[PDB]
Amino acid sequence: DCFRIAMLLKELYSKTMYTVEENFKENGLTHQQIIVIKLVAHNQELTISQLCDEMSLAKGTVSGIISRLEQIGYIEKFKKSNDKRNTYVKFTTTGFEFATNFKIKMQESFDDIFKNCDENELSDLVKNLRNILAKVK
Amino acid sequence: YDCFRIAMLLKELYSKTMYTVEENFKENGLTHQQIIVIKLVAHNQELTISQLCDEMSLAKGTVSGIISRLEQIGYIEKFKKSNDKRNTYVKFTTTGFEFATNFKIKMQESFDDIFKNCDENELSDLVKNLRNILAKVK
Repeated sequence: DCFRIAMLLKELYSKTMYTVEENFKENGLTHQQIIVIKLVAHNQELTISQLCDEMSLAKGTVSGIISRLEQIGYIEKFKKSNDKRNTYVKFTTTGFEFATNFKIKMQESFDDIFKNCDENELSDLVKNLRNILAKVK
Repeated sequence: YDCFRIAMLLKELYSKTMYTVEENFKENGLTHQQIIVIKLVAHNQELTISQLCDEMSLAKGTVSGIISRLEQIGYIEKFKKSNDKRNTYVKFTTTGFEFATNFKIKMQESFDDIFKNCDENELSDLVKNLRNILAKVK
């Protein structure tokens, strides 16, 4: 019933993330890491808490993704003096360089899957998703 | 909407479903991945490792991991058929079948739950839209 829906969501999502893993394997970056880079590029900086909500992951998972991305030197963690509560992430110079150079390829990587669709279907899908998500609470 | 934001919506909705499932079965120390396997085996009776990968959209080594734990907890038996050189099958043990029976209802309601304030028609078009998009994907 609603089990089928969970499975289809998973299937469509994974197909997306698989083409992204494939396109950046060469660069030594996971699809999760590409996600963060995209989100940091778009926002400049984000709290761990915001990354959790953008990626729909638990704080534990996010903290690991960030530490491994920091170890590769693409992002840095920091705390603003006016806020002892949150930790923040932003790019390093290497990260900025990455996100500039691969803006298109990143954008293309997420798009590849939906080449054959018309905005007809996609708009339909997005409306359904937003409708349903809106009613989850 | 770029495609990035669709992916993130798909994930958001998936992740809510799975969080509820984990919560409903945390008492039994069963993960949501395990519940997914148990549901699939209960409907199908027997499944190959390839079929489960395809149904769950996971890599083989991931599925082998989940199955190994269900084996360790005694709910699943993994086996070959003499006639089949290619595949590896899984099915319930007596204990697994018993858990599947006594919690069939609780499993269906763990998935159904977060979609309660939704008309059968809202759910129904989602499903046609996903399937149609998936068909176009290849």
